[PDB]
Amino acid sequence: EIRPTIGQQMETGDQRFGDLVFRQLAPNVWQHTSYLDMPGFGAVASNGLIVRDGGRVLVVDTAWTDDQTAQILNWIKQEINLPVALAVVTHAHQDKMGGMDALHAAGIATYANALSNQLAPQEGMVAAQHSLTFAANGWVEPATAPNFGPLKVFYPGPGHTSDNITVGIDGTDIAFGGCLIKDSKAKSLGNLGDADTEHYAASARAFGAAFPKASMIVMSHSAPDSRAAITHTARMADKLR
Ligand SMILES: CCOC(=O)[C@]1(CS)N[C@H](C(=O)O)C(C)(C)S1
Ligand SMILES: [Zn+2]
Ligand SMILES: [Zn+2]
Repeated sequence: EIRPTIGQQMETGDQRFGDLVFRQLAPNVWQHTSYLDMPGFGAVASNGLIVRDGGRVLVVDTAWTDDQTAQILNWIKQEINLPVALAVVTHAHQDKMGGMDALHAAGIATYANALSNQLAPQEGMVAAQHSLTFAANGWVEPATAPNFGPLKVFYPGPGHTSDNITVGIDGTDIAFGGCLIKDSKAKSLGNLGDADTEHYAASARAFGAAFPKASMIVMSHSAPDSRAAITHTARMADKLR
C-alpha cells in the first residue's frame, strides 16, 4: 500500500489500478490520484478529476508523469469506455501538467489558462493546445471553453501561483480548488515559492464565492473536504499579509 507523506491515505472504496488510485465521488465523477517519490521525504499524492458527460469523458489535471497519465486513460477505457473529449489543467506545475504528452499522443484536446501555456516552457512543461481567458470577475470567457459541458472554469486571482484556475462540476455538489485550497486540518499553505502572498486570501475567498453551493471541495494534495477547507485556507493566508 502507498502511504503518502503528503496527501490522503488509501480508504475503502478506492480502486488501485497500476500505481494509481481511483475513487468515485458521484455517479459521474471520479478522483484520480498519482504519486511522486521525493527523496528523504516519501510519496506525494496529487489528485485530479474524471467526469462522465453523456457519451464522453472530461479530465481535470494530468498525473505527475506521462506514464501515469497513460494509465488514467487506460482506467477510463476499462471502467467507463467512452472517448475522452478534452482535458483542462489547472496550473503549470508538474503535478497538474507533467503528463501532457500522454494526452497529446492520444489525440485529446487540452486546455489551460493562457498564462499557464505562456509559462509552461519555463516550468519544464508541455503547453496545452488551447488557451482559456477570463473576465475581470474571474469567470472563463465562454468562447475559450468550447464544449466544456459541466466544467465551469473560474480564475480566482493569484494565490498558489499567478496562473492557478479552479473548476466547478455543474449538476453536482463538487468544486475543485486544485493546489490553491488546502484541507481544514492543514498546518500551512505548503511551499510558497511561486505564491502571491498578498492576494492569496482574497483568491481563496473568491473561489468560495464563485461556487457558493458546492459542499464537496476536491483539492490536489488532500482528500475531499467540506467548505471549511476554503475558509481555513483563507484565514491561514490572512496571516501572510
Ligand atoms: C516539482 C514537484 O513539486 C510540485 O510539482 C508541487 C506542485 S503544487 N510543489 C509542491 C511543493 O513543493 O510544496 C508539492 C505539494 C510537493 S506538489
Ligand atoms: Zn502547484
Ligand atoms: Zn500541487
